[PDB]
Amino acid sequence: KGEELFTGVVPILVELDGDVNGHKFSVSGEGEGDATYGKLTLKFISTTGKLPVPWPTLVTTLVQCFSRYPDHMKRHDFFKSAMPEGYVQERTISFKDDGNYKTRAEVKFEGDTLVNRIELKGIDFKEDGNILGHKLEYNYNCSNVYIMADKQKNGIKANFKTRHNIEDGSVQLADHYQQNTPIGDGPVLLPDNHYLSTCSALSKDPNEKRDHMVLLEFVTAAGIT
Repeated sequence: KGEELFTGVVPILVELDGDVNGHKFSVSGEGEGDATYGKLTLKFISTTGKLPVPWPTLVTTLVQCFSRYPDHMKRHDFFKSAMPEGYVQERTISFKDDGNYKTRAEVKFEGDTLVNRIELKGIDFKEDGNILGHKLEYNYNCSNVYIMADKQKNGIKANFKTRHNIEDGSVQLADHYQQNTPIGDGPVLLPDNHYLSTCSALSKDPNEKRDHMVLLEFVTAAGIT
């Protein structure tokens, strides 16, 4: 039944509270998702303390329920099946030769709006590293998210690598471990192994003077014929 909530365009709200190496910050996002086309459009704004980390490092943390699952793969869509009551999404993101983020989010409907509420904690970052030193280019490389069932928690696990371009031409690797568990008591779908093919594009609003990120993202489930 959850999948029926996603047949049209759905408004999205994202709210994140962060602390990276003691630097506190907050992000508010708004936009919409159209899972029929695997399509997300979101604008994020930094609302409190100066953003202590580069915007691209926050993309994966800042609604995989908007993935396009092909018809023949619908039985594998855990994310929509948990709706409207939602799911908890937790990650550990390890930045190679640098610190880590631990994130805990709840993704659920509030009325007709899909909401992603996040707490992010970053520790062990290096002062003159690529993250605290703001050495990452404002762009994104196009990410297979590998998913498997977690039967004992009636949920899923995922793992994937993202690669963030450094201004010198090199790359900063981010290893992601992910777990999702339902919030409510409805039945959920436990998937066969598969992946999400993801492509994100970052831009700026030329009329926006606040620190911000515009994101256009397309995601399609794959790996099953």
